[PDB]
Amino acid sequence: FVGLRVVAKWSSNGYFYSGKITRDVGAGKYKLLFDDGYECDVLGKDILLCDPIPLDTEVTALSEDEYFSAGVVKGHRKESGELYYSIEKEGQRKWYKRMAVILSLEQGNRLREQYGLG
Amino acid sequence: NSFVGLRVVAKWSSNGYFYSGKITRDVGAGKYKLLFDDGYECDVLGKDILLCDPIPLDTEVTALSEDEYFSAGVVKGHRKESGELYYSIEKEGQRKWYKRMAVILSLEQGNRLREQYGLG
Ligand SMILES: CN1CCN(c2ccnc(C(=O)N3CCC[C@H](C(=O)Nc4cccc(-c5ccc6c(c5)C(=O)NC6)c4)C3)c2)CC1
Ligand SMILES: CN1CCN(c2ccnc(C(=O)N3CCC[C@H](C(=O)Nc4cccc(-c5ccc6c(c5)C(=O)NC6)c4)C3)c2)CC1
Repeated sequence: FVGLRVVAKWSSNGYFYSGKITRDVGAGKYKLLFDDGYECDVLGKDILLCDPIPLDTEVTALSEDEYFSAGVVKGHRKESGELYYSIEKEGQRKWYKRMAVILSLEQGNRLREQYGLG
Repeated sequence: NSFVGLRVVAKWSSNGYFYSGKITRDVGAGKYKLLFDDGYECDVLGKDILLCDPIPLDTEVTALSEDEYFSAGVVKGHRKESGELYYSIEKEGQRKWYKRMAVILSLEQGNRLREQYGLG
């Protein structure tokens, strides 16, 4: 799974963030380089093998002035080599960059069976 | 004397971080109802509430920038401008200004103020 882009749990807070597996560190763990530059060891069970976050996934969308809310991925777009998510909330859609989309513990848990490593 | 109506820095249970808000109710036995400056509300134990507004000078804090970037820094100034509070935060010998909604405390940072500023 080394070099693959994933969505993984940051241990200290239960949230799942996009990043890449850089190394297999053994004991069921892998080194992760997160898209924000942070690094840590994550257990295979806490790594979802999906890039991009799939359509119809319930996510946490991050706005300006630290505001965040739940919504559903209804689109993917590529623009100048960057990924954007079209997130639906109360029948309307807004575009969010890859760095503005995360999963809560419960939202991530929902993808474990189909996308988890373990 | 009651702490109800006072502006504080309180722990949000789900992540260990401390945020500015106001105590709205004494819900008995050392717990209080909190209205946070972002509009969120919950019950917080007195021991997890810091009685300080503004966050004092020389406090180690977590400063929030744009595009979700955050870092540790030390409060070296307080400024009132157009009726609003700003914190001058020092990081590796340089200072930047942050609004009240861009300054929080981690679990360890808030724990350090419990003995001097905590309620319970
Ligand atoms: C008093 N109030 C206090 C606040 N409060 C919370 C209630 C529940 N949860 C929280 C919380 O705590 N969070 C949710 C909002 C986003 C927070 C985050 O996670 N910030 C961040 C900060 C820095 C970076 C990246 C980031 C992004 C996207 C990506 C990456 C990296 C990355 O590596 N790949 C993709 C995100 C977490 C607050 C309500 C009550
Ligand atoms: C892969 N990466 C993923 C990200 N990652 C983390 C490592 C440690 N911690 C976090 C984290 O999770 N947080 C830190 C950054 C701010 C996050 C927050 O707390 N966001 C927020 C969201 C919404 C509102 C208010 C807010 C503000 C100020 C105030 C109030 C309300 C308020 O009520 N009074 C004052 C803040 C929490 C990420 C590093 C590794």
